[PDB]
Amino acid sequence: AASGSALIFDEEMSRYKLLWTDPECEIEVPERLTVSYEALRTHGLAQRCKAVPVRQATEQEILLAHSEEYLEAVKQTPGMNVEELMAFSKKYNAVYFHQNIYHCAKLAAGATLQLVDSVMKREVRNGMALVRPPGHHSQRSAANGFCVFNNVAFAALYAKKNYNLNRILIVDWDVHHGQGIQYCFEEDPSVLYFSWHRYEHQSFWPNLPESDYSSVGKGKGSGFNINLPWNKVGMTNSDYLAAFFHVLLPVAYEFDPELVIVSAGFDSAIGDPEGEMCALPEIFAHLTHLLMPLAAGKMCVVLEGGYNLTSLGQSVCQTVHSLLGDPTPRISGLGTACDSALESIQNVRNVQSSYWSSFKHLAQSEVWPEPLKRMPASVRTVVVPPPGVELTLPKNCQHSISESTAKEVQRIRDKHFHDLTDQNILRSLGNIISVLDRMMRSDEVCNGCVVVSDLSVSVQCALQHALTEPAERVLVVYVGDGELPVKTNDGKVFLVQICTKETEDKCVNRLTLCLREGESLTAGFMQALLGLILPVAYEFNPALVLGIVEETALMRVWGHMTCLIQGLARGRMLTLLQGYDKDLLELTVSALSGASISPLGPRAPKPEDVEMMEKQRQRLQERWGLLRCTVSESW
Ligand SMILES: O=C(NO)c1ccc(Cn2ccc3ccccc32)cc1
Ligand SMILES: [K+]
Ligand SMILES: [K+]
Ligand SMILES: [Zn+2]
Repeated sequence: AASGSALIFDEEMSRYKLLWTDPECEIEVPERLTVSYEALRTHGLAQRCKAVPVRQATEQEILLAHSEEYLEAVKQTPGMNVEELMAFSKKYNAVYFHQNIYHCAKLAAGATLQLVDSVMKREVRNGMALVRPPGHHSQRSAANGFCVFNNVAFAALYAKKNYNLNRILIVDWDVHHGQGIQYCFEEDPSVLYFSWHRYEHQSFWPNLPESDYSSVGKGKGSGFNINLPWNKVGMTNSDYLAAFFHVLLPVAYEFDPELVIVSAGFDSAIGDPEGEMCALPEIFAHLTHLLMPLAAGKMCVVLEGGYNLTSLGQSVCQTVHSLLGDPTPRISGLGTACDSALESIQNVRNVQSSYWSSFKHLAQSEVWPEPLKRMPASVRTVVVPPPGVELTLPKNCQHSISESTAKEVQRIRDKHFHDLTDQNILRSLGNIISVLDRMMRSDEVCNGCVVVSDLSVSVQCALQHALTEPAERVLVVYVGDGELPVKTNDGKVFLVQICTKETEDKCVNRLTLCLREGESLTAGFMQALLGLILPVAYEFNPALVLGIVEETALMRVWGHMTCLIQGLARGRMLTLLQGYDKDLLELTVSALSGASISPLGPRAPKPEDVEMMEKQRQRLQERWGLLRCTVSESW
């Protein structure tokens, strides 16, 4: 029953600043914070967020990750003049101190804990803290790289201590390596740390051997540390999405964290003077989106870096938009990760293969343009159960006709289905059309679910009506066996079929997954979802998703499926379920509407299934480059 998104912020954290000439520190300015709140205010997103107030972290809380000695040294800095502050700063690397910075660091820390309490008490579903100074570089007894105290380290330890959590995921998508966080949880298997970061074969700051893919943790923590070094600059949306689909999410869903914490630095975004990567802000709408099915949505985004004041606010707004569940922007031009990225992706996968049952088969050889507006839909979701059925609906849904819509069904009938008169089927067809009309052209409805009786006529009308809408491209996800009125010959339709009997597949616009039924089914299905289905879908960039389920269908995966596949097509998905099922219709509507998803926790899948999936990657990765997670073989 949790709802809303906290936005923790306070203008006091912008009242410390660099007080002497130092060109390497110039970039880290108070204006980073004011630009960010103001952007969220301009776009109406700050107003939609519960503004939880900042507090100071207590001394007892700071000692969870820091040392009496180093805390007492920093506690002395508010009494210092500028000479003394320069001297204290020079005992550390890439960090300046200010009379007010111990004050703000305590606030940046306290703000993060405020976010943790709000999320874990169900007062909000998720949140984001706009803090200065950053956290992820600082260590138990030192400040480093603009950080004083490790705000995200605090959050996990705090959430460990006061909520008795066993599994916490920390995703550090900042462009620098959060070495403070890795040090803190090195031997700890209850806090899984994933970081990607600019490395350039250790030439990039902080220049640490520990930053490479080979550091997997120590002792009982081996496997619970994951570094993905970028060894070239200019990494693109396709490189970030490849890292999620083929490293982070496979490990994240098997881990099944009880809470997700993001070190969200946006120096990894296009335009940043320190990161020099090429991902558009829109990418962060999806990095957020892809993780929200974890831990029932309990996500704590915590600002780290970001230095181009323009690129900064755009990426913050994309993250909060997604936190509030607004529709995700379509990403165009996705394709293969570059060669350096595939090398890094392939190296970390191989070294981690001893630890995760998603890479296990790898071990035994058998300046840029503006984002476009994302206002949420009038009504998010439209439901059309059988006539007579009426269950209760979330606050943002609605039941289903028109005269125009009725002339089409008659028009469609006489042309293509002359020998059909079932006034029930012909109702479904009217519903499909009218619900698609409200999705494809009105910004009013987002997605919908229609229960249907005859599948073949329902799908045909759904599909053909969408193509003339115009929908340049339609992705079709079908769970069932048998033929289906689909023409996957031109580039306008891609079909994903999940069936029980295998099928030699000729066409390359198709992905047929035959999963040997059993206890294996759920674990393997979701390897294929993150490993194959999402990467193809993302490259395809559909205008509309059409989900279909035949009546002889198991169910425990459809919510994750529905939640994730809404990253395509600005969330415009129509779902045709054949036959009434209270539970499935309830689950489909719940996921479509933005609700949180029940986690899965636990198995590992059958080799006949993982081999079936790698035959599919082999058969498709040359058409669909985003499927690649190795370097191409050169002639
Ligand atoms: O945004 C960040 N991290 O998340 C981050 C960005 C840039 C730096 C580099 N840098 C800053 C001052 C200085 C002095 C000497 C050597 C290097 C230095 C460090 C950290
Ligand atoms: K990072
Ligand atoms: K760890
Ligand atoms: Zn950074």
